[PDB]
Amino acid sequence: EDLRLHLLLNTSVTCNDGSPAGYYLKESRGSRRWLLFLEGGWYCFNRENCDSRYDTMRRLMSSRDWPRTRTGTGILSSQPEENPYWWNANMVFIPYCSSDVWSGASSKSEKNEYAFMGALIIQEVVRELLGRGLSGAKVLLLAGSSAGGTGVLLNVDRVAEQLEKLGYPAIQVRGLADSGWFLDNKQYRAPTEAIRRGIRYWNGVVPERCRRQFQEGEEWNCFFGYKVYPTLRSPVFVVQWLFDEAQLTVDNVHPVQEGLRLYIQNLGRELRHTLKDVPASFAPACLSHEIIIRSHWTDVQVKGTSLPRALHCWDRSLHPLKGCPVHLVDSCPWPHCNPSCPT
Ligand SMILES: O=c1[nH]nc2ccc(Sc3cccc(Cl)c3)nn12
Repeated sequence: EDLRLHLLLNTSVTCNDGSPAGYYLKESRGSRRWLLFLEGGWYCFNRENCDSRYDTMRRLMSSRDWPRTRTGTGILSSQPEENPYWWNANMVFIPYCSSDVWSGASSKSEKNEYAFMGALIIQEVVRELLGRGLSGAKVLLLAGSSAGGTGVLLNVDRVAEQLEKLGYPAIQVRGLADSGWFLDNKQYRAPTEAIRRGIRYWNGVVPERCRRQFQEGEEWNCFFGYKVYPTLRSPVFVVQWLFDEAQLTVDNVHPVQEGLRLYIQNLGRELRHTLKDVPASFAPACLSHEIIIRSHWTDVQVKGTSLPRALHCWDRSLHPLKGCPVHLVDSCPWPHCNPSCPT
C-alpha cells in the first residue's frame, strides 16, 4: 500500500461517469526520476457497450470505489530486489477510468452520457505533480501496459510539449510502451472498426505529426505502434511479446494444424519485422500479455539480457554499449522457444 491516492484538484477532469480522475503517488525525496504509469483495460466505443462496461468493470469508468492506496509492483516497486531498474524513483500509477485508450478529450454533457478525458487526465496529473516535486525532475518516464502502452505512444510527445510550454524544458520526457504494439493484420477467422468508431465517440486525439500524415477520418492508424512510432520525437522503449495474447484474441486465435502454425509463425515474423528499426525494444518469443508491473518481470531474458537490464542500458544510451544492449528481439519462431518465457 505504498502509493497513496490523490483525486484531481481540477474536478472537471473526470472518469467516464463524471467522478474525479486521479493518481496514486509514492514520493522518493532526493530522486529526480519520475515514473508515470498508465493502466490498461481495453476500451468502450458506443453507448451500449460502455453501459455494459459500467455494470461489470466500473472501476475502469469511475473513481467512486477506488481504494486510498495501491501496492507498487514490478517497475513500480520500491524494493531493489523486485525492481533493479528504478527502485528509487518517484512512483505514479494513473488509473485508467476513461475507456478511450487514453485518447479522449470530451466532457460528460447534455449530449454525452460519458466523459472520455484520457488525454486530459494525463495532462492534469502532470500539471498537479509539478507542484509536488516534478518541477525538479530530470527524467519523466511515461510508461504503460496494454491500452496504457498504446496510451504512451499517443501521449508521450504531448507531455513533452506541455512541459516545454509550461517552462520546464530541462525535464527529459521518455516513453515505455508495454504490450501496446499491435498489428492491424488479417484475422485467423475487428479493432480497426471499433477504434474508428471509438475515436469519433470519444473525440479522440492522436499525435500531431501522425494526424497530419493520415489526415481526417484515418486517425485510427495512429493507434498502431508501427505507424505512430516513426512520427514521435521523444525516446520510446517498446516492450512487446511476439505472440501477445490480446493480439491473438482479436485475431480470433484460441493440436495445432498447418494453417494455424503458419498463421502464428507469420504473426511473430511480422511483429519482429515492425521492430527491426526500433533501437530500444524488448520482444521475447512468448505467448503472454503485459510485463512491466508484474512482480516477476525480472525473470524473462532475451539473448541473456533481462528487461530491467535493457532499460538500464537504455538510460545509459541516453546519457552502442559493450555488453549492455537495448535492442533485444527474439528470432526463434514459436511461442516459448525462449526458455525464460512466463509459465
Ligand atoms: O488493455 C488491453 N489489453 N489488451 C488490449 C488490446 C487492445 C487495446 S486498445 C487498442 C490499441 C491499439 C489498437 C487498437 Cl484497434 C486498440 N487494449 N488492450
